[PDB]
Amino acid sequence: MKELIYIEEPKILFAHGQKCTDARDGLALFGPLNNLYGIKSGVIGTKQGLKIFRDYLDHIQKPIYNSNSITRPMFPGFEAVFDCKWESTGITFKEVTNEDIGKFLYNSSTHKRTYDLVSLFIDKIISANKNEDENVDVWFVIVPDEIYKYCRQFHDQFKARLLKHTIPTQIFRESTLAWRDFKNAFGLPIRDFSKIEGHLAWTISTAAFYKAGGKPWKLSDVRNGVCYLGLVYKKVEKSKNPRNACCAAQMFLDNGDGTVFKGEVGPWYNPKNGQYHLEPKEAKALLSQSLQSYKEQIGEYPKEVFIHAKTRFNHQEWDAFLEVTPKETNLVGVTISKTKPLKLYKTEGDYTILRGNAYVVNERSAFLWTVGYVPKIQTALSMEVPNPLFIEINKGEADIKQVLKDILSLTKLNYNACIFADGEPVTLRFADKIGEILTASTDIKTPPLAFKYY
RNA sequence: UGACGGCUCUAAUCUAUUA
DNA sequence: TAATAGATTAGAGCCGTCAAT
Repeated sequence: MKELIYIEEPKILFAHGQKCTDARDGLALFGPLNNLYGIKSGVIGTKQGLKIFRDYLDHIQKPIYNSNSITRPMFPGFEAVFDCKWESTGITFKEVTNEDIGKFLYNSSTHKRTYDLVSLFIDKIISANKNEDENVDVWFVIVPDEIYKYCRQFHDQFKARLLKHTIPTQIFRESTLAWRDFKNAFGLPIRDFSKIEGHLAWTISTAAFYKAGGKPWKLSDVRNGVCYLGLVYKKVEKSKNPRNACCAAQMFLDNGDGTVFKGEVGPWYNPKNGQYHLEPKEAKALLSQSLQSYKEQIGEYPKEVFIHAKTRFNHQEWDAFLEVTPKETNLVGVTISKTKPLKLYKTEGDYTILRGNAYVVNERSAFLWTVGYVPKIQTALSMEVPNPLFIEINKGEADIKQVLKDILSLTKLNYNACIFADGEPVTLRFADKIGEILTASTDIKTPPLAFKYY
């Protein structure tokens, strides 16, 4: 019989310094940190798509209710939550006819049709950006449920191509905004959101508010002078080789004041297939870039660098890392994995193990429960029994207690969603996202480096 | 491309041995 | 220059998310 420890739930700081635990309740109670005066929407799509976006924008001005107000809080309305304006008066329609889509979708090759479709969309968007006097804050691409159905490659190539211009954008489908009318031939909706309409409104509003330059919440208590790196490896499929290792990183310092979260990127390439390791030159380049990007914004080098990863580091890349690291900087390499098939069971009956319990195997290895039961919403984050994260300190010296605490803290800032907390640290998740986007088109110089473009 | 969770399925690499 | 094999990694496609069957 072994023992479990408990890690206290982290706090996210809302407006006028009001700590809370749930992002939705903190927003519905206090509001986002900074105020946008309003959101100007540029909608590109068919006429039906324009009508769908219009009626959804008119719908989410009014309050939206979930089936149970405890498991999922109800949505008060966009202006109430965010003290902004995101309404149908600011729509700047750029029509795309259906015949133009048909001229491209009905070819043979999948690469050609996807390329032509992305070309039409991005060319219209770029023409609107360059030579129109409007100031569109976020572009909204309403794609019918006939484009993304047979284009898989649409989204990643889209975002990769629009990178040189830095235009925030957001993709929607009419099934997402008009699930009610997009039933099947049987007469039953395929995407039933009747009991979770408020949750969908929360997610959409949060994503759109962040893509327009608003910061909804931030970490409450994280010590200063410590930086975090999330390194992920992807496969460059369109290269000559079947696989080619691509390292993309997401950096997370706290700030001089608060909530800096950028992503130290510019993909580092390892040509040897299957070897998810960084050559000494690329390792030195990555660490130097991250250190400089911390330094010129803060002023002094970080006192602790926590290089998270889903892979174990070997010796060569590690000594490469310490080659470019200053003496005063503590450097730690943590490995987070979901491989271990451990599954605890609450013997008392219906519900699962409370989220936040750990199992310290030793000094340099522990299990953590990021997914579990949450008393505040009176329901677990998963349906089946949750899986733990095997957090093992691959390299360096660090307190496993503090490592688990920080890994549980970094699971809160998933700005792309409005959920209680993420099941993985957000550095790894966002590094994965921007690495997936940056490898779609292999010709980019100095990518934008800000998450609203990915 | 609303966002996650959980699933299965498909691969490749390293360490070893047996040529 | 081929086989099994533990351990370590990635990529891909899919269903559920209420209450009650």
